Amino acid sequence: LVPRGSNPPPPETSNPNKPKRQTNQLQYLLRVVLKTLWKHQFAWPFQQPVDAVKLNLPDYYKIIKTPMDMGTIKKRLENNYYWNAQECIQDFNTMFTNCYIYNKPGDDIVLMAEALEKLFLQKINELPT
Ligand SMILES: CCN1C(=O)c2cccc3c(S(=O)(=O)NCC4CCN(C(C)=O)CC4)ccc1c23
Repeated sequence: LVPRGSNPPPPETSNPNKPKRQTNQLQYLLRVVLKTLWKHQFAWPFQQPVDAVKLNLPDYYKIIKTPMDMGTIKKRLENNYYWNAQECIQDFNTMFTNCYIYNKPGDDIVLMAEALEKLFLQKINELPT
């Protein structure tokens, strides 16, 4: 009588068909950018996939078609899922914009996302060659 929602499987984090191509920029994204964002005071709501049921967001996956979270990004970096830094940056962008899409501009969670995004853009300015 009250819809409670339901969760998808989490996004894929490995691509076994792809060669292991390590780069300085991807190393930096894992060891500096991701780690720095992870430890920020506002990071915790973004560290794992949204649980629409336990968070009482029963329409979350109706609205958000491409979910993304920092735990998924961390695994993708660890597993060498990304071909380049741009792909990883795109996933951070998807994570922040999903928050802006689902929520209202004045919401606390949006202030948190904006702060993380500003820090992320600062850290991406410091990427290696
Ligand atoms: C980032 C994924 N995400 C959402 O988009 C979202 C919307 C509404 C609540 C919520 C939550 S939540 O844990 O239910 N509420 C987040 C609040 C919890 C209270 N706050 C703090 C700093 O202690 C502000 C952030 C987690 C992750 C979410 C959301």
